[PDB]
Amino acid sequence: TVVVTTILESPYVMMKKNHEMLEGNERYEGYCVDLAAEIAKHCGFKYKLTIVGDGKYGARDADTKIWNGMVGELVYGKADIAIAPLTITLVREEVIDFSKPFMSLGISIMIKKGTPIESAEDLSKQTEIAYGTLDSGSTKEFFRRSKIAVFDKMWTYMRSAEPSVFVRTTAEGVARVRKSKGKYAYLLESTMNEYIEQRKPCDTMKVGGNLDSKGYGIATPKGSSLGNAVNLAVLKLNEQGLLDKLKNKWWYDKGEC
Amino acid sequence: TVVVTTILESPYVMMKKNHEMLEGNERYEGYCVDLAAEIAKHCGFKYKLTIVGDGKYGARDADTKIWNGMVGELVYGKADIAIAPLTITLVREEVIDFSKPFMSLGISIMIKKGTPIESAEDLSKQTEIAYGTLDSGSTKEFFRRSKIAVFDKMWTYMRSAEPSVFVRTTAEGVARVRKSKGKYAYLLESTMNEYIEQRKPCDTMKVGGNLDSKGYGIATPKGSSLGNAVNLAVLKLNEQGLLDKLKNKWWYDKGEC
Ligand SMILES: CC(C)(C)c1onc(OCP(=O)(O)O)c1C[C@H](N)C(=O)O
Ligand SMILES: CC(C)(C)c1onc(OCP(=O)(O)O)c1C[C@H](N)C(=O)O
Repeated sequence: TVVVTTILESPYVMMKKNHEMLEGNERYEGYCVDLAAEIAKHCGFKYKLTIVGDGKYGARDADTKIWNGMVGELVYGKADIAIAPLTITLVREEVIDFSKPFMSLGISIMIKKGTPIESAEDLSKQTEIAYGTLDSGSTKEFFRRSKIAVFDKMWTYMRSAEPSVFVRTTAEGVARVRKSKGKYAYLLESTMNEYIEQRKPCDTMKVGGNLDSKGYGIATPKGSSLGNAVNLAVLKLNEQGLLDKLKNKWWYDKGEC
Repeated sequence: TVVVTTILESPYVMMKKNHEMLEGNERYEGYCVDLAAEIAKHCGFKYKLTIVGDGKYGARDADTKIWNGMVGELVYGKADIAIAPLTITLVREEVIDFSKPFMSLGISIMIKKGTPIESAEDLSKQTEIAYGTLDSGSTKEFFRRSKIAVFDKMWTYMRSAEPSVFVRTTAEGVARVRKSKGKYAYLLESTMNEYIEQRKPCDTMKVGGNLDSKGYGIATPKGSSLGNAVNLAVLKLNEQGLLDKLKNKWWYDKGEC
């Protein structure tokens, strides 16, 4: 039985309302739960869904050099495969293997409905509406390094802004938008932006195109015997239209706005 | 010296106007020419850009089961790496290796400006404005195999439409749009649609969102000692913002509309 590590994140993996009366994999529902089933079916293996211990995605401590989250669970041998909204990055690709992207995304802008902002440019040219990002992560690093006037301009602003425009968690950014009465815009991964826009109280919306492009990939350890098959299954699923069908299902068909 | 196989296609690889006075790699310019330079730099190797003999990207003959194009060059050991707008697909991934995608794309709709069509659904509900695709390839196949009502209806229309709505080449499809006075819409890869839209006579435009999602990747023979390194380089370049810089450079900065 293959040990799958994943993370409780909506709408990827969530516990059913009546989960206490259910067993094993049947306790969970979500985009990645359906995806795992598809992958396992096409690859031909039985599996067990396990929630990542520390509830993290995967980063290496610059001091201890220890990997946390799902990535850590793979390199230290606790799980055989990770099926989650795990962004494919250079540092992670150096210690584990990623299938080709099963979902595309990018940095996007979240505003409280009514806010007079339609793009990253609109934000850069004004200050009445504050805007920020997580105090760490690829989004912050993106602006921090962007040599693009519109983005670097936004960076200088964000850094010299008072009070701080940075938040520690995603939930904090989203709440700051909903409670700032239109005076705060939040930069985050488009997938989450699009998802929140379809959830009550339906008071936020995504605007403008994405600022960059990345993808989520299924991960397996170097040399894994699952690596190749998994990659081919992801491609097959996308080509059969299943990936788009699952996106629509969990984001819109189950939407509330 | 690394032997790179590529193909002359705008704005990826093109012979400079004064190419006869230039030599080797210097004869060419474009997105893939710059990308090739960047990859080689980071990976630290010397290379030679060679143009695929048959002018094909990579398809397996159903009868002989022989691969043509750049895929063929890699599969049969004629080239070390392919740097071009080569779509990552299941059938290709089974015979060669692909780096993570360096560019995203999808099937899109090209219309001559003024055409009263905003989406694929719009096209599917009528026949006044004819629409088609290449007489062969993944776009045609996408429609042939789609389970989506709108797309399946579009397929049935295209297959039975007279005169034939299919074209032999990309240039023919675009030309047909431009000379049909808005009575012909062409379905093609978004990247080409967005490029042409920025080119005189500025009489075409992309409408609606893409119908699917895929990407171009750098390819190497299965088990190539270059594969790993090149893949890591692509991720690094995307993280450094170089891939977007190049896209903006060849599509928009050098724009004419
Ligand atoms: C998956 C979800 C949408 C919840 C997510 O939203 N923001 C994230 O990270 C912050 P940043 O994008 O700044 O690194 C992540 C997690 C990210 N995809 C990862 O793989 O670490
Ligand atoms: C890259 C470019 C935009 C020139 C292109 O436009 N149409 C193409 O194929 C036809 P289809 O998409 O029908 O397979 C390709 C080539 C394609 N990316 C491939 O890898 O074969």
